[PDB]
Amino acid sequence: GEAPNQALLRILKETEFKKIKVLGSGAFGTVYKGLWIPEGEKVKIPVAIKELREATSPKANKEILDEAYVMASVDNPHVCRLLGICLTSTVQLITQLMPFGCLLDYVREHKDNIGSQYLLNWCVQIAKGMNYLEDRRLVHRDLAARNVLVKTPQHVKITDFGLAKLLHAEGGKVPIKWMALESILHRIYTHQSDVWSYGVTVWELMTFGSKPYDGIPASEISSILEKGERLPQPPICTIDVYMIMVKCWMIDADSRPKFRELIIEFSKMARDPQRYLVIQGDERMHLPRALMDEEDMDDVVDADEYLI
Ligand SMILES: COc1c(Cl)cccc1Nc1c(-c2ccncc2OC[C@H]2CCCO2)[nH]c2c1C(=O)NCC2
Repeated sequence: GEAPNQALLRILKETEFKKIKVLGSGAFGTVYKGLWIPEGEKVKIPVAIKELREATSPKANKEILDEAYVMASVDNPHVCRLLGICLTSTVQLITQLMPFGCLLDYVREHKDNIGSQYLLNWCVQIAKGMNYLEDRRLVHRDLAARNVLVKTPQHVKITDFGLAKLLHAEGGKVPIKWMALESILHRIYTHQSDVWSYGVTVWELMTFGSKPYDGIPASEISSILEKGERLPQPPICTIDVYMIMVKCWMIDADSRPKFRELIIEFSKMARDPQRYLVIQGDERMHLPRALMDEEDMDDVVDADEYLI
């Protein structure tokens, strides 16, 4: 007698969109910037539109609808809410547009203009998202800076439920460098496996978007982590913060911190952020309508403020 999933799935009309351009084309698929105008509502919601790069395969539609099923359930301010789907030739997914791209891109673009209060706030907001997924018996299995988006520089959410599953998966092509040891060796996945991923995600941000193990082919990694080696201490990181990362990369998964705790410990550090991250001119830096300004600005509503 498992709980019944009562989530409403919404079906949207191609007539109600306007694919302004392509935001990004990658291995994940193709994401288009769009504007969704629901008919009679007199509101204009900016959206992103996900669609695998292959034309209408029966296999492609299977996997999109599994990503749709997962995101249809989740409601959290640090997890992408699926607004609905459009049933065209290929199935298209539709969420709120996250205008400042993925976080990995953002930190690389703003290496010289990001303070500690942003970095620490991000670590919190991610840990908050991941904790919400833990509360919904749901393991993400692909957490990384690339799969975190930026609604504003002050607000991030978690994306890509491609590999996500509920409650041991038999495996295919996976990102080794963000995976726990037991996930590489025995292909066992769990909430604490995502903590390892979360640890590497933090290292990603604190190194202003370095590639983990830059130039080390992925077959080797299992051999390195078995030999007790882990990622280095970033230069801006105190032992305090680096100690938290190292605790995510423990052999024993019980010994890893829980998202619950990570939320608290980072929340604490965000109150006095210069005690934990030492950055050159940390005090000076501040980030962003003075940019945004698109065509017809009247009757525009952020998705966050619409269905609810
Ligand atoms: C939540 O699932 C989506 C759904 Cl249902 C619909 C559209 C997009 C996504 N999600 C993603 C975005 C994205 C989201 C919202 N706005 C914009 C965006 O794309 C921005 C570009 C910058 C480079 C990289 O994407 N981006 C990536 C994804 C993704 O799923 N995987 C990795 C990349």
